This record gives sequence, C-alpha cells and structure tokens, in this order.
Amino acid sequence: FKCVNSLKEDHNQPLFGVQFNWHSKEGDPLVFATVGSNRVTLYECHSQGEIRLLQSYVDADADENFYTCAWTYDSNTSHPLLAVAGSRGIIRIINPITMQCIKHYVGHGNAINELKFHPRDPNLLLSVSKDHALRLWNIQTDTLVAIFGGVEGHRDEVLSADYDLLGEKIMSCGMDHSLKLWRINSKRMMNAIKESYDYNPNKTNRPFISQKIHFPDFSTRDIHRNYVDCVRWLGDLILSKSCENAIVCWKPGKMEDDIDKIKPSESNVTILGRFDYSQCDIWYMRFSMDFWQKMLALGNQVGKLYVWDLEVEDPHKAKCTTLTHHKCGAAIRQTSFSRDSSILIAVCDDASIWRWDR
Ligand SMILES: CN(C)[C@H]1CN([C@H]2CCc3cccc(F)c32)C[C@@H]1c1cn(C)c2ccccc12
Repeated sequence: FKCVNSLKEDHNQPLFGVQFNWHSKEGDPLVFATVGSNRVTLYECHSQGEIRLLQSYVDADADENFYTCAWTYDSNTSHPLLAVAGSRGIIRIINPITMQCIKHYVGHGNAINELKFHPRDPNLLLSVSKDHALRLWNIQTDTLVAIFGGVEGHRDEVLSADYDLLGEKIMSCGMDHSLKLWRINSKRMMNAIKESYDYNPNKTNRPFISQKIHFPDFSTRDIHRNYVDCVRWLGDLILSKSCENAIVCWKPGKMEDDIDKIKPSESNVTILGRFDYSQCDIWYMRFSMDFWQKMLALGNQVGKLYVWDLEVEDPHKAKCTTLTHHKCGAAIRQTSFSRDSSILIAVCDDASIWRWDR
C-alpha cells in the first residue's frame, strides 16, 4: 500500500465512520461514505489518487452527530441504500444518488453507536445503542423485529456488534466489558422474521409485536478489562478489542467446543492469539476487514495504520505490516477496504481522509 491522496472535511469534527459500498455496480467507480459532525458524504475513487467529492446529506438538527453508517440495497430495485445514525437515536435510510432521506426509524431515541446489515438479507438492520439494547429492524416492512436487552443483556452502552457468516447469530460488546452472543436462528427468531415480512399495517388492525430477547446464548467478561469497542466474527472465532493495545482472537468454550453446542451457562473461553500494537489506548477505535476476510486493519491515535494478513494456517500466525505518512498524525477512528481490497481509506479526528492504494 502507498498513500496516494488525502483531504479534510470543512466541519473539522471527528469522522467516526467510513464504509465503501460493496454493492457498487460493475463498471461504476468505487464509492465510500464518511460520517461525522451532522453529515454523511459520498466520494468516488478515481485514477492518480483522485478522491472525487459527490454530495452530502446534512441533518436538519445542527446538534445531531452521526456515529455510524452501513450500506445495503433495495431488495426490489437493486439500487444501493445507505443507513446512518448517531447521537439523536434516529436511523435514516438515505438514497445515495440524490442524498434524500427516504425514511427514518426511532426506537426509544437514545444514541446509536453502530449499524450492521445482515449478510444474507439486505432488509435486516441491526442497531446497537447507548440505552444498553440491540434492535433488529426489517426495513422492507418498517418493523421492529426484536429488542435484545434485559438485565442479563448489556448493562452499559453497546458499542459494536457483528453477524456471523450466515447471519444465524450476533456477537455484541460494550462498556460493561462484556461480549454477548445472541442466536437469531432459533425457532422464535426465525418465526419473528417471517412474521415481520407478512406485516402490512394497511391490511390489519394489530400493531407488529417485537420480540423481547432477554437472555444471551453466551456471555463473557474474561477477554478484555475495559470498554469493548469493536467485534467481528472470523468464521466460528471472534476478533475483539478494547483500549489495551490488543485485538484478541478467541472462541467461547474450550478448544474443541463447537460454537453451536455452546450452552448459555458456558464459563470458559479459549484464546487463539492476540495482535498487539502501539498508541491505541483511547476509547472508541474500530478495526475493519476486507470482503473476503483475508486482511484486518486498525488505525491508532497518532495516525499509524496496522494491517494484518490473516491468510495463514492459524490466527496467531497473522503477518503485520504498518503504514505511516509524515502528514497523517490524527487519531484514525475507522478504516474501510474496497471490495477488491485495492484501496484502504482511513478517517480521522481532525476530519481528514487518507487513501492508500495497492
Ligand atoms: C460511547 N460514545 C460516547 C461514543 C461512541 N462513539 C462511536 C463512534 C466512534 C466509535 C468507535 C467505536 C465504538 C463506538 F461506539 C464509537 C461515538 C461517541 C462519541 C461522542 N463523542 C463526542 C466522541 C468523541 C470521541 C470518540 C467518540 C465519541
């Protein structure tokens, strides 16, 4: 990777999120979204390092602060869609062509820290909240499918979550130091999703009933000793980080325990490796993977990038490379690889954007 360009957004506030559109069409340029201040902005990547500015959505509320974005597509038309959310606790579904807000969702109106789309169903949107809960939405029928909470759920802000390969289960994490597993392939949850698709408020009298899921299928506080701010599945394994200069690769149970045989009472975890780095000991820093999960990237609080090659026989054998530029000195909150892994974008606390090409 070589640094080919940079720019800075005019608001001078942190860029909290960046996402390439992995649903961009054949023959079209690569496009990414950034979120920070009260805005979302789209850019196109072009030759000779060009980062072409397109158009923003700016929230009507000057005090909104967007924290997260995620791409999907319209399941009927195929056109890409962009979901954004943050401090106001309002999910906005944005038409990226025109930057129009198509529709919006409110749960209880508390800050949303992350959004994720289901890997198999483009209508299923997961939000994680300052109010300690996760929420699963069906953005086709505009229904709240389930709330994941209760006293056995998270006890402080939820900071991150991720679906596994097939979207059968979710791992969440947050300020309570815990990582929690929630199965969504239970008979109850499969039925709830089916019912959400059958719901049309114009054709019935009932409100749509959301599931209240009050018991995770696994929980641990044994991986990290501070706020857990990023989690991703790697097959049946988990990658997660806190502010302790480490991404830990771990699994529930003992070494030979099948993820799908793990009981809610499971008291053990197995550590398969740990990727250490430097100067990333502030809260709220995300790592990202490429589409194929061959590579892992994380920025630190002084503008350095770490990239791990995961194409090795066991997690602890990952090969690290580092990327620095003398002008890039601000904290990198998130990175995003293009779908083909040819471009890596980093976004920063000073509203700067850095493009690395290979
Ligand atoms: C808990 N919350 C106070 C945080 C969470 N953070 C989201 C976006 C980035 C991120 C990364 C990993 C987990 C995350 F949850 C988040 C937004 C919020 C925030 C509000 N300001 C004013 C901040 C200033 C600096 C850093 C974070 C913030």
